[PDB]
Amino acid sequence: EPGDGAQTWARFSRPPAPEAAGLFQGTFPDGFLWAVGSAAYQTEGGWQQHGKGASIWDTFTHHPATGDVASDSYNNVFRDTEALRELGVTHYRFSISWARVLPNGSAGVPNREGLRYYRRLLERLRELGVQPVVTLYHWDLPQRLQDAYGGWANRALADHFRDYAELCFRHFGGQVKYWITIDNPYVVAWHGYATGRLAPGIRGSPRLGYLVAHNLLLAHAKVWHLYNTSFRPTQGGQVSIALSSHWINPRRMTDHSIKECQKSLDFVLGWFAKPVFIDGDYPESMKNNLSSILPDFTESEKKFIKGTADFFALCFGPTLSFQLLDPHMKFRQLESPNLRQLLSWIDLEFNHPQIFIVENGWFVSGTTKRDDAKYMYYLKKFIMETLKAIKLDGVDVIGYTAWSLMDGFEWHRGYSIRRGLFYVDFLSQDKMLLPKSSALFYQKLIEKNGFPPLPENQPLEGTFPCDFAWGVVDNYIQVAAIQPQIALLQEMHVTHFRFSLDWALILPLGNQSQVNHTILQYYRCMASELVRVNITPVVALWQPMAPNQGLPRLLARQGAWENPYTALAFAEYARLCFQELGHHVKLWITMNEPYTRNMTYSAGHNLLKAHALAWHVYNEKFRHAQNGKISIALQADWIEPACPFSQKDKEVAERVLEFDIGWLAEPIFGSGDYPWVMRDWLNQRNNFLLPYFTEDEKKLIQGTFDFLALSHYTTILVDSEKEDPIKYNDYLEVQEMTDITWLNSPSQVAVVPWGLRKVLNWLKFKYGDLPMYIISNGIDDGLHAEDDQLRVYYMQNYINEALKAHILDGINLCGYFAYSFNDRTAPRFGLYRYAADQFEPKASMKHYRKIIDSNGFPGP
Repeated sequence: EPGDGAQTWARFSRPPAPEAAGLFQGTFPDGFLWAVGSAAYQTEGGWQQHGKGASIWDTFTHHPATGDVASDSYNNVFRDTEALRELGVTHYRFSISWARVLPNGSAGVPNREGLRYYRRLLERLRELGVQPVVTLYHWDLPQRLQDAYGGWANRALADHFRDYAELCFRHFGGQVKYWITIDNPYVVAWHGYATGRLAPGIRGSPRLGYLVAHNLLLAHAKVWHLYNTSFRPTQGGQVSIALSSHWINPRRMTDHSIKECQKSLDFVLGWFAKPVFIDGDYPESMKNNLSSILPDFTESEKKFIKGTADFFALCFGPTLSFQLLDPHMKFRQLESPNLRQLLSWIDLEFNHPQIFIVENGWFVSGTTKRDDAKYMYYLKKFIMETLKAIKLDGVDVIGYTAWSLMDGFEWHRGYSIRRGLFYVDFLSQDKMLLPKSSALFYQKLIEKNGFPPLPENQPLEGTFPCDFAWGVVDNYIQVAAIQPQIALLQEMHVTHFRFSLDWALILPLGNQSQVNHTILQYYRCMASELVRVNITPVVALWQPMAPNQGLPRLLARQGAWENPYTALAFAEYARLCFQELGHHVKLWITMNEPYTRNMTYSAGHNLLKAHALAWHVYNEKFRHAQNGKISIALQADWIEPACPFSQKDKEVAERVLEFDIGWLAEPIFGSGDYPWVMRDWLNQRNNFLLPYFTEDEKKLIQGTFDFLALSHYTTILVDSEKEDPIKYNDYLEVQEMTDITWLNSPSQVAVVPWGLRKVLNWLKFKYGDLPMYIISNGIDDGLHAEDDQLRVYYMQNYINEALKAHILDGINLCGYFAYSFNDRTAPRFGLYRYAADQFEPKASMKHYRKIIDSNGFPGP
């Protein structure tokens, strides 16, 4: 039944749960299928070899490189199988050219040489354990069937699609269980003819496009009704139709807007799917808007085409998603590359048929050849949304396919676009195939039957170690208002309430001659009261986000940090906080997470010297009088390699890390000098301005740390190869990118439960064993109807993974902290929303309450 598909937009406009939206678990059921796709003109190549016929794409290549110099795959059977053997995929998807055996204008003499290759390939796949998913038509047309017949506009070409089908089953035998008749009819019909961007035609009114699609639709009718009358008795496989569709989201979620969106699918998906599953008639939407330029069915052929399919085959990728697609049936609507909310629409619309995706993938630029980091994570979110569909949607998905096993030609963007699973160079006479990152991920996906629970992924029971530090973070506290915090902090069971002082406000001019003691006595009273209610707060001095970098106006216009003297200026302020506020503090932070990519190198040497002078003073003059521990807090956003099995990502992983974490840590934590990798990189590229450490200065920096205040907000990726000339750092040879399969914030801040684990272990390996902290970790709001969805997963899994280091590996911990307990001082980040000039506990507050009072998961 039709019309019922309008519910899928509202059904998936409100995600029932982030766990369903994330789906970090689950496995595919027994019998689920896997295959890898390829195109006829993308990879095969050659047009006189062994008797191959000419193609329309040959003419299109001359005047809009060429498919005559493709990756030499027409007679070798071990080149692709070697890629198949590594993949180990149970099925393989490809296409057969129309002109290979019948290039004549009347289906002339078949060429046995082309048959011998495909018989060889079919026999090879059986031995390895691979079965084919073949398509008899992939955007190709014979030349001699074009000039005489004048393109797909003529009806007689549908007859030529039938006799060729008579040999498709016979020549390839009965082994081929699955079949696709025509792939992506829409782009062949409209963009193939009307716009002329594709192989045939030079220009055409939309009048030709509707007729061409109509003839192609009957071509499906021609090929099915042959199968059930001549082949199925000696068979039992299924033949289906693949339709290319793109999801559409409403602009304003309006009844007429969703009607347009529902109508929009009908011009792309319902153009052929409507009369092949449900009733054999064209959609009523076209009959209204399109007056008479759309050909209509007759009564005899309406029944001839009704229900001519067994399962729905689906298409996605760069074919018509944010790519070649006519603006007219866009209906001024946005595009979204989603599978979970499109697979449901097909299941409800067409009376619940089985689904088998035939073409799906994404593309990378032509410059990248080794690390196709873009294609890996685009591919994985696709295999996410099928698992979300089978489990959380009830739609039966029988298999999945990955596009572009081998690189080829994109038919409109030239060779500037690469998509193959295995990269082949353009300067090789042998066209040797090499493994890629995507193939490695696909290698470790089938043998695991999906994404089964893992010891790291599966939560592990544990108990919190005693004397575990706690507290919330507010580094923008405004200096009358003491009571609301302590009342809220006491309910929070805080032990070390983390905050700062806003040093710029501490000293109006940066000198001790004058100072406003009103804000100085603010901290003394609040810290002492916190001790009465059992809080020993965390103190911070300097902040990275400030117009003047936290320095007064006088101290900001004269080399704010480049001045050698301003280190002494920070030194007097160090005594200022220690001489009065040091009695009620046990845990100290001086440089609260400086940003480590914009800050100048030359002034960076100053910052490392400032801590050394500051740490010595409190140690040799105040540590004995008042006991305490003083160390530093550094930005430690984990840099995970994009491909875990790629060595090049590993070396560049430290370079961004070392300039971020090691630049302000190696002089402090390590031997006392800069990391080796950052010293060589400056020397190798003949670019250097970073000063060295003198012998007297080296001993100052080293050893001035007691604890380690790791900061971890997210887990960003690293990429060595340049992808775009805008967001790839030439100086570091590092491309920043974020995995999008993760639960992403509305501000595009990812959540990674395992990201805290690796950085926790990594810092111990370089800097030895020491009492480590986690000083900064938090997430924003999200899903603005119940703001607990992203945070019920954030803090539950982050702290659980944090204890996994203690139980499994053995990295020592002493405290865990949460960021921005309120939203007034941190937009979008708050736990207590600032609504109606009041702070209220968002339901995740109980979630954070339970773990704190219970002190970890209650063990057996």
